[PDB]
Amino acid sequence: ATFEIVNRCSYTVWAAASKGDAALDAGGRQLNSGESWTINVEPGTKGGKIWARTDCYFDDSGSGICKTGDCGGLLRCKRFGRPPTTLAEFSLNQYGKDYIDISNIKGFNVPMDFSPTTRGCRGVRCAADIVGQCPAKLKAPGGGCNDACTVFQTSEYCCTTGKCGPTEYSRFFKRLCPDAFSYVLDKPTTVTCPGSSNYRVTFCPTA
Repeated sequence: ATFEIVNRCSYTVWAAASKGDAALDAGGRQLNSGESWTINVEPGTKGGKIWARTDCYFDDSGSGICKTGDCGGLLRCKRFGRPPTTLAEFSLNQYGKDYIDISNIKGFNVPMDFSPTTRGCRGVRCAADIVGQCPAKLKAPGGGCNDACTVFQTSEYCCTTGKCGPTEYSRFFKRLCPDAFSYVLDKPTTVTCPGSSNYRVTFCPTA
């Protein structure tokens, strides 16, 4: 499957793409404002994620640090990133269908649109000013708005027992972005697409 990753933000982002135990394609790249990066993701990939990292510094060997979404200090991510990270999530060719969603379960750093470039389904977006409206306790100094599980590490926010409910914090993400997962047991906002669809992930789709 092909994914075109577009940075429409006025600032540079370092895109990342991983399935948790391996990079997807190159795994990461710098995207200046307006740049597009096309990646190929193997059919049948389960649990893939794409996210943006902000305020990165990398040396000649691709080692460094980002203020949001750092994946063990690598430019080319092999693992998932440190919250806060708005996430584009996908599982491809699962019994003839692709499943896509946007998640705020690991917080929010950059607004995003995740849409198919092929026919058969709709896209999802979370483009509200979550960082600007972020509750004081969830604000991340490096930038972004953390989820409550990252901040407080309780069974209720992390849904550790598999029984949790919405919270004051999850309702904040849900009010601003109804089409994104706000907590582990949220009513699914997953979109089913035809198997082998192609997609575009756009950072800052409105601004």
